[PDB]
Formats: sequence, C-alpha cells, structure tokens
Amino acid sequence: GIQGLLQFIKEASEPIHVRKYKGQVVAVDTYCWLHKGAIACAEKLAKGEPTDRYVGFCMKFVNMLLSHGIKPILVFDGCTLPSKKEVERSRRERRQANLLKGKQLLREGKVSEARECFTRSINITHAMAHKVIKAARSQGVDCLVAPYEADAQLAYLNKAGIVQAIITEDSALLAFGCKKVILKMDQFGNGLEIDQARLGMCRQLGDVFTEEKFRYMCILSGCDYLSSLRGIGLAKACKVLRLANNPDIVKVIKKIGHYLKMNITVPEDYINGFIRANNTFLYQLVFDPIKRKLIPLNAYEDDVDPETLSYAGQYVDDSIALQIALGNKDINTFEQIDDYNPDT
DNA sequence: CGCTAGTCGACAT
DNA sequence: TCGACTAGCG
Ligand SMILES: [Mn+2]
Ligand SMILES: [Mn+2]
Ligand SMILES: [Mn+2]
Ligand SMILES: [Mn+2]
Ligand code: NA
Repeated sequence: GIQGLLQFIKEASEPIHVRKYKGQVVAVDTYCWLHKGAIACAEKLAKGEPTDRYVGFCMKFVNMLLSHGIKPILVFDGCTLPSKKEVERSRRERRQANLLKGKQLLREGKVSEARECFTRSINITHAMAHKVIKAARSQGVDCLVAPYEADAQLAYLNKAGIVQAIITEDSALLAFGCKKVILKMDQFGNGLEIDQARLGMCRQLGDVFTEEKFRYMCILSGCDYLSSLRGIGLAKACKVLRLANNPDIVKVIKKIGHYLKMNITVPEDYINGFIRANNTFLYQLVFDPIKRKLIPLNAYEDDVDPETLSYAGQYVDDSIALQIALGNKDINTFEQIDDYNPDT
C-alpha cells in the first residue's frame, strides 16, 4: 500500500535470478499469484462457472522454483484484519460495482467491455486458495495460511531465519521488517531483489534507512492502515524524519507542518491512527509454525498494552490457529473443509 | 518538483 | 493481492 515506494528506493534494488537461492528456502506471497492467475478466467469466475485455471498458473511458478532446487513455502492470507477494514471496504465496493456493470453489458452484447469489468471484479476466496494448497501439497510443497495478513507472516518467517527471502509484489513488506524481498519475479525466475541492509544505498532516504524510521516514513506517506495527511507523500514524509531531531515521533507529527513549512492541521484521531498503524506493522498476529502457536510479529515492548491491540488480530485458541494454518478450517464458515495431518 | 485521484494493468491467442 | 502511469494542482 505504500504507493510509489519501489521507484523511491530503486537504488537499493538489484536485478536477479532466483538461482541465487538454490538449496535455500523462499516464502511466497501466494495471493499475488492467485490474483494474477484469476485474470485469465475472470468471466467464468464472475458467472459462477466452474474453473481451476488459476491453479495451473500458480503451479507453473511453483514448478519453476522447484526445478532450480528452491524449497518454496506458500503463504496465504487468512482472516480479515480490522486495521485494514476501510481498504477492505473500498475494494469490495469496487468489485461489486464492476461485477454489476459487466452483467449489464452482457444484456447489451458488449462482451469486450463486459470482460474488462469482470476482470476487475475478481474476488480471491479461501476455496480458490485451498485448491492451490491441495495441488502444492501433492507435489510435496509446504503451505501455510497466516491467521491474518500473509504480509506479517512472511516477515515473521524471514526474521526467524525460517526462509531466506520473500517473493511478493508488495513493497510495503519492507515496513514489516523483512530482510529480503524479491519483486516482479517472472515465470522464468527473473526478478528484482531489495535487501533491507542495502537501503542505505538509496541516496534520497538520508538516514531514514533504519528500521524504525523507515516504518514511520511508510506510515506517514499513507498506507493501507492509515491515510496520509493531505499533501504528504514519501518525499515529504522522508524529509520530516530527516529534519526531525526529537525521538518522540508523536511530538514530531504534531508539529509536522513546521518541518515542511506548510499549513498542516493534525487532527487528534490522526495521532491515534498513527499509533494504531505503527502497532499493526509491529504486533500483527502470526503463527509460529515450530511451536505451533499465535504470537505477535514482534515481542511486546514496555510501551504497549496487548489488551488494546484488537485491531491487529484477536487471539484464538492455538488448536484453532493450527487448523487455520494447515488450511483445514475455512476462514468464514470456520468449519472443517479438510483434515490434512502434517504429522501422519 | 511533489502529491493526488483517477485509470488501467496483471492473463495470454 | 497489488503496482504503473498521468494530468492537474500547489
Ligand atoms: Mn481467525
Ligand atoms: Mn481478502
Ligand atoms: Mn500489504
Ligand atoms: Mn498482502
Ligand atoms: Na500520501
């Protein structure tokens, strides 16, 4: 959701081929592939007609990784995150709008236009993802459903040393503190890598290459958890953090118009939103696959009360988190759609 | 120049 | 699940 982030830090990126990670473990932001896969068969998906074309699309990529001796872990988005509800609403509204329009264009005969609308009405469901999971597993590929956003789960797997890199199209994964992200990776393995440790290569960040400041910059520029103040993008957010001296980020935001020589009113709820968004990048719940439990992405500090962090994912019993992670529990019916047992 | 909001692009015949 | 582009605005 950090619009314009990749161009802005392009200096820190390197063209690569995934051969680099041969014999290592890479995690995949699989909903990216799913959304790409679904475009080919949008019409049938919109009409409710049966399709599994998207499964073969994802499997091309999976197969390619395996051929180069990469051990992929496919990660899937799970339950809805309240911090993202506004964005979830606008996406839902847009899908609905386009689906209706396509249908009306079918009673018109304009199949060309109707196709353009359907393709923008695509909704990726757990049922669709679960078909990819079965395909993957049958080829011995580890799959994991995040309890909430795949984003934080990926970050967690990268930070824990479980995977060495993350394949995704979402550059905001860097604000979650991923070490290595591989973007724009094509079907042949060519892609664009950004390492957190090379963010200092990026001249226009100044000293906003440190984890905490980089996160603040991303949030300030406007992210999925929190719309920016009007007139603030990456460059001005970066500028505020460069020029600001005070460590207390709240006191800096309150006087943000000062650092920028702009008339910017900062509403009281914006500070609250900013804190919430910060806490969401930091403490969004993930599933530790080794101990098989729900944990915050980072350990709680001595400044956060975990009781107040519902918006970052509510805890559920670990036995339930397990069934979700294995893909057994449908997200929504919360009923068993499968009974895969990794032990046996 | 930097930011915004709208648009449109991803598939693959 | 997202990103790239662009014309217009300050
Ligand atoms: Mn849940
Ligand atoms: Mn979703
Ligand atoms: Mn994201
Ligand atoms: Mn995501
Ligand atoms: Na912004």
